[PDB]
Parts: sequence; structure tokens; C-alpha cells
Amino acid sequence: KTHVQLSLPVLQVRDVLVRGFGDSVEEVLSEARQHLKDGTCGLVEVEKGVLPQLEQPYVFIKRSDAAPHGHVMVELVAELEGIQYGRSGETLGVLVPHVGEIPVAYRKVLLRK
Ligand SMILES: Brc1ccc(-c2nnn[nH]2)cc1
Repeated sequence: KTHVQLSLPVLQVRDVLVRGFGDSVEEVLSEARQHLKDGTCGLVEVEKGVLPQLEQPYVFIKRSDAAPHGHVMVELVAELEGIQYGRSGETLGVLVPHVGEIPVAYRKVLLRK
């Protein structure tokens, strides 16, 4: 399937133990996709002061369309040194590894793979 229904745990930035997916735009998109398949991916909502507390390159989920079965359609966009790789809608958050942090909420998404 081109799209997968996922419920992503929303993490507080100060709880996140692993603050990125790796060291290059291609690696972080690769690892983000692997973690999303393995159910080991979290979401941090972007507010003032969040991104400087995480590791570049960043992987965003961005709205790809205006929401089947309550799931917002999203795609991945990476960012390094102020350049984005991908073009998409509003950010829903920044993806990070999930290693057992307690979430504050769940975000239902339909992920384009
Ligand atoms: Br991104 C992403 C998310 C899930 C999957 C997947 N493959 N099989 N089941 N789920 C692949 C890529």
C-alpha cells in the first residue's frame, strides 16, 4: 500500500532520549521510515525552542492534502542548515526515535511510504 495508517506517540522534547535519526538527509529519511514501519517512531510538536533542543538533520511530517478515518495525510520532509528536501504542507511535528518515553497524546496520520 502507498499509505499506512499510524498512531504516533507525541513526546515532550525534554523527555526525548535519542534526539535525531542520524547524520545526513538521506540517512534520517531512511531511519525515519524504518522506525515508522517498526512502530518505534515518536512525534514532537514544534514550538519556540524545540528544534534547537533536537539534532539536525530534522525529519518533519507535513500535511500532504486537506483526512481518511480521522488520519491526516502526511509525507516526510528533511531539513539541514535551513534547506528542505521535499516540498509539502504545514508541519504536524518533528519525528524522533521512540525508546519508551511516555507520550502526552497520539497523532493519527496516514503516511505516504
Ligand atoms: Br514509512 C513506512 C511505514 C510502514 C511501512 C510498512 N511496510 N510494511 N508494513 N508497514 C513501510 C514504510
